Amino acid sequence: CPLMVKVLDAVRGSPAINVAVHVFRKAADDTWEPFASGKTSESGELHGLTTEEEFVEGIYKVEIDTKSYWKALGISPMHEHAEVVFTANDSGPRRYTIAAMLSPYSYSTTAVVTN
Amino acid sequence: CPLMVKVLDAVRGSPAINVAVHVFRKAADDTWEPFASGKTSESGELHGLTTEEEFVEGIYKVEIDTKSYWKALGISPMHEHAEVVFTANDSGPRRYTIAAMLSPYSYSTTAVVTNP
Amino acid sequence: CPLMVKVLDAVRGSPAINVAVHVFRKAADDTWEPFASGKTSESGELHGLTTEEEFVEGIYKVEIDTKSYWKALGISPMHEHAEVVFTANDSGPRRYTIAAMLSPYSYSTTAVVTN
Amino acid sequence: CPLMVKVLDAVRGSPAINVAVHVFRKAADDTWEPFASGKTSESGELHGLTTEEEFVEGIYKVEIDTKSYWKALGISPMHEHAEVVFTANDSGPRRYTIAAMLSPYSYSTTAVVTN
Ligand SMILES: [Zn+2]
Ligand SMILES: [Zn+2]
Ligand SMILES: [Zn+2]
Ligand SMILES: [Zn+2]
Ligand SMILES: [Zn+2]
Ligand SMILES: [Zn+2]
Ligand SMILES: [Zn+2]
Ligand SMILES: [Zn+2]
Ligand SMILES: [Zn+2]
Ligand SMILES: [Zn+2]
Ligand SMILES: [Zn+2]
Repeated sequence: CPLMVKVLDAVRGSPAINVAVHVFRKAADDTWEPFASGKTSESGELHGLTTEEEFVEGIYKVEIDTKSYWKALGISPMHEHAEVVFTANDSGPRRYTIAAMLSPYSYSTTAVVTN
Repeated sequence: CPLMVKVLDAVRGSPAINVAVHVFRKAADDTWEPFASGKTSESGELHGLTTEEEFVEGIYKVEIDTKSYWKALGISPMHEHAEVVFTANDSGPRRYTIAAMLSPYSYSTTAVVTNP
Repeated sequence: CPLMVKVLDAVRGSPAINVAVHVFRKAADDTWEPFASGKTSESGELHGLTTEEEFVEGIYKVEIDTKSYWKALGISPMHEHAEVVFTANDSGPRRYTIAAMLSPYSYSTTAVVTN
Repeated sequence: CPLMVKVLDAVRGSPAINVAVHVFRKAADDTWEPFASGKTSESGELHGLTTEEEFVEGIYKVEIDTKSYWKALGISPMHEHAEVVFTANDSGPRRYTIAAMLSPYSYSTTAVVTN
């Protein structure tokens, strides 16, 4: 995958499973154009979002749906998504794994960018 | 302070000093409208951004400039900003502190929301 | 303060208040000698742990008590403490803030080391 | 795998490759006894550390060597290790993945525990 997204639930110590993810690419105007979407697997991963040729250079936003992920815990999170923006392929071709460790009011997110 | 932003450099273990912070609010033509801005202090803190009156319920984005903050390190970051989005005042008025611990390819943020 | 510890609850979005903190300094024998302790304030902070005189060069462990912090959420955490180890004043005189953002199965810590 | 460790370099945005990891278990005399060790792969991962039968309930410390990992960056880190302590299995046999996103003066760890 040129791009994969990993989501972990830092409250329960588990992959975040069957969580909706939206990817956008910043358009000519300021706007976020829909790029790819899906839901995480049993390992918290979302594979197969894009291909090398559709994954052109640009600014990408990854939005992970969180609003009600937390509901069973009794907590409303800081925002209905966890989002991370990254600038891609601006020096040539690269695989990106976006790793998110999520809590209702905190998250850590790392971009692992390889050959 | 209804809204405070605190920025830490996780690479050198210090406050991120004199860093530009721009706050936006989602405008409902769905664009981000400029809301407040400032530069972090010697303690990495940014106070005085808004007033309990301007600071209504809504969706806010805190954009921390990092385009060149890493330059002396010789690393170009994952993105030219660090952004944190939060929904405010979904249930009455609150003080928000957005704490961002930053690295070039990572970051950890917690929103601390107090009722005072 | 030569040493202060600040604890945030990443689940609830609030300072972690009245939480026990233990500080140790590594002895001659590999043993952790107790150094200072307390409970966090209403701001999640623990001030007044040490004096610049008592804060001699060495390896320090900060242990934040988390075992039952989470009890009301119905979650038992990964460990009964959140712990961070740092090597101190290896160059002169310096003030440390140890900042911990805590969830049951994740934490982020950073050492802010000044002047 | 009962215990897997995955290390990411949060400064460069890559897997931390060929990094030494030592695992310890809290022993009878309150010391840390050596329990397993290895080096991270090209994916930042360390598999094969232990066996279901070796990995009994207890308190485990994962120590990641970071003494010179940062040297080329010109920064000496907060400590010569990144250590994560967890209380294993405390409810029956589980698989553990300890994910550590590392910077010189910070870190985020997450324990993923799966049944
Ligand atoms: Zn894949
Ligand atoms: Zn969605
Ligand atoms: Zn959003
Ligand atoms: Zn800006
Ligand atoms: Zn203020
Ligand atoms: Zn941006
Ligand atoms: Zn303790
Ligand atoms: Zn103090
Ligand atoms: Zn070691
Ligand atoms: Zn394995
Ligand atoms: Zn150590």
